[PDB]
Amino acid sequence: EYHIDEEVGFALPNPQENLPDFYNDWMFIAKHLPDLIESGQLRERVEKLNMLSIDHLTDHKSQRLARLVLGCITMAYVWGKGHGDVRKVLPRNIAVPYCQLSKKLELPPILVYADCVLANWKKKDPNKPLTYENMDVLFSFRDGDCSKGFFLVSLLVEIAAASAIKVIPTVFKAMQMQERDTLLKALLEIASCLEKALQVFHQIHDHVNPKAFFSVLRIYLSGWKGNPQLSDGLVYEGFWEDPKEFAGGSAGQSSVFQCFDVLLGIQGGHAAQFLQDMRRYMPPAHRNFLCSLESNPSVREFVLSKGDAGLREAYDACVKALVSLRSYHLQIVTKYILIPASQTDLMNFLKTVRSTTEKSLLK
Amino acid sequence: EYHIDEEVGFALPNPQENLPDFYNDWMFIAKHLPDLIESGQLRERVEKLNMLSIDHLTDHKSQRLARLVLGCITMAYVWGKGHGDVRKVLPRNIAVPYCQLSKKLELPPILVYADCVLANWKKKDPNKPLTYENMDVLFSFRDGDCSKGFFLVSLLVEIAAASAIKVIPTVFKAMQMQERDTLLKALLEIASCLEKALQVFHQIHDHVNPKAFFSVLRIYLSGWKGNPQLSDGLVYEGFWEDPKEFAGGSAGQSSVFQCFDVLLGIQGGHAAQFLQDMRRYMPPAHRNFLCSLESNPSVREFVLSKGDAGLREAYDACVKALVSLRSYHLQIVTKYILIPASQDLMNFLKTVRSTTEKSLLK
Ligand SMILES: CCCOc1c(CCC)cc(-c2ccccc2-c2nnn[nH]2)cc1NC(=O)Nc1ccc(C)cc1
Ligand SMILES: CCCOc1c(CCC)cc(-c2ccccc2-c2nnn[nH]2)cc1NC(=O)Nc1ccc(C)cc1
Repeated sequence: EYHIDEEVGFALPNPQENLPDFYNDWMFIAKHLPDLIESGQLRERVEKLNMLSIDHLTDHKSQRLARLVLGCITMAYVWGKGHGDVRKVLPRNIAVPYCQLSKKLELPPILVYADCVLANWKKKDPNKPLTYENMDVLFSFRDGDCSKGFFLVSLLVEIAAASAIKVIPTVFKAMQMQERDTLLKALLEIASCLEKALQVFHQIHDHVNPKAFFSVLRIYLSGWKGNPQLSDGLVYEGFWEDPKEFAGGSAGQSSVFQCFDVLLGIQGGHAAQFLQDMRRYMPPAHRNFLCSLESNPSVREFVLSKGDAGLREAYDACVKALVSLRSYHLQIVTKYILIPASQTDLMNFLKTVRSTTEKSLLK
Repeated sequence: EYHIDEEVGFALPNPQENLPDFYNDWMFIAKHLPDLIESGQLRERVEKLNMLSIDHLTDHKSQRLARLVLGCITMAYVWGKGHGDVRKVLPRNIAVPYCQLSKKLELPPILVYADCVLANWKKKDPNKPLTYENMDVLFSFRDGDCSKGFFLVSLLVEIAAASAIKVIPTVFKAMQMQERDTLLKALLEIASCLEKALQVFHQIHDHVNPKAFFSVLRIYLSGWKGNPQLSDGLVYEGFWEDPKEFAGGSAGQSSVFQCFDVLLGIQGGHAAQFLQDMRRYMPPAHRNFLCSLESNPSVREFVLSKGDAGLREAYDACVKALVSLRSYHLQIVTKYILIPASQDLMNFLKTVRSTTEKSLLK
């Protein structure tokens, strides 16, 4: 019901690769961003684009592909080469269909995790499994940006954590039937799956370069909420008369991070409001899921009420798995953002969320 | 999409009054609770009842009516006359269908606000409006329990607050189009509607007696979560082998209270977990609505960013309206619970009222 595949999880299973003949002009630009950004012929091709109606995007996978197409074009139109020459107005020809499509899918008109990671992938050979070697991305921004490395390693973590999500029904079924051994194995499988997701995340070092990420890709994943370059926001010509502020990319847009926090009862001020705001950037069905988990019986309260050492240890195994992921996430933010920048605000938020996870330990 | 009527709001519009011929034995008992409890024939009628399948309850209104029927019978079977003679096991021929129906509707197998208030009403004359004089309840527990007074005055507050809910789309539409004057009128209409709901709540004194409420009705609205009488819970024979703990009645089961807290950005520990637990006791469509409001742009953050005195004052008008309702609620809990008892719930209400007071801007 909440669009969560057993294998792929929150990611879009088998994303669509081609749009109908009607949107060939949109597809041409998005597929040639590395060439158009470098030559500078991008903004002219976006400005000389005719206004296409979103009526031919009938199914969810085509609507999601068109959002990925328009989203990547919008970030390339706004940032350009990334040397201060920025655009504060998105042309009517592209801003009104992108906002109509974003309204239909209940997502903000900005490139989001659901678009550039969850719907931006394919299998090279459909016979082989979901491994980096047998996978590729549909869209990139520049040659050498490490977008194949960044988006695929992010996606591989989502697929690794999807194994823990399919265990969630078993957790609540065991609490209803008072099956201690069934509940204990379920909590251990969630912990084992979250530990395996950390090992998958180690592959970032193999396929992403810190200099290329910080000074090339990171520009195209940046938004216009609190950014001094677009202090007031971006004007979506034809749709809104005032500039609108929408946030850029962040690990908080992944529903997997917030999924196990809500499952384990891990509930301050500036950090709490930011994570609640990040749900607006997730697909509507995934927010309805994160919220249905909140209204399910508390796993934390049940384990504490039983006064069982085994269940308390198995609960702390899942908590320690989340702190290990957030600690290693901070280590990667140091390598890919702090070190290249000095050649900070994000770290404080991550340190705060990690301390709240550590405080949720029972032992 | 979230089952919120424009006129009646979260309440069930036009609740069904009769069940199919198949459930006449269930209906007979529920409609005669005052007679069967007083004579003591109730438990014998529940125990000599045959097991009826819930397959003939096809539509939502019939399923909700059957949950109100079985819910009132279950509270009467558990508590009885209310003099310590309590039942710790609900018979298989009523516990299984009630749990099957509760699972289908995604509600706990215990009498809940959605049942005894939202689906427990009718219009005497369909031509006249929704006023206490033109309304009545479908089920009562005892003669003189003031259930018509308690459930109808609770419902009339829900209908009064429903006028504020229909302006919620206007609040978000104004924020998206930067219309300061339409947003200010919208916040003032929410405040005016929540102030009118407080005036409709004053009618409780006219139709409910403190002694009758505390020593008669209150026992049938009590549950088995933390209750020393059913320390372990209630055994739903045939459905679960272990006793289960489900909470009784409270104002927290109303979605209207949490609706405007989420709309205005009003969020400690024991109080926060209790309100999140009370969502489980609300209908599934209503808890999905309270959660969709959380993922909408913050009204509190907008009024603060604009730095406008008018919007700040109109926001505080809605906050002060919530503070007035919670202060008058505490005031009624003193009259109908604290005074009759001397012849804990207060701490929770004082805590949730201080959090509302703290969210004022001025
Ligand atoms: C559970 C999956 C989370 O995935 C991420 C992880 C994994 C952590 C367990 C790490 C990082 C990261 C890596 C290097 C440097 C910095 C960051 C970083 N983490 N926060 N902020 N910056 C990033 C993400 N995701 C992300 O950037 N998505 C996104 C991308 C593009 C758009 C438009 C929207 C969302
Ligand atoms: C939408 C309005 C809120 O409704 C209530 C208000 C209005 C306050 C604005 C007051 C009271 C109250 C009155 C007298 C003495 C005590 C209480 C009391 N307040 N907390 N707990 N007891 C009660 C409720 N509601 C309620 O009892 N519902 C319920 C009833 C039965 C079952 C099975 C489930 C839920």
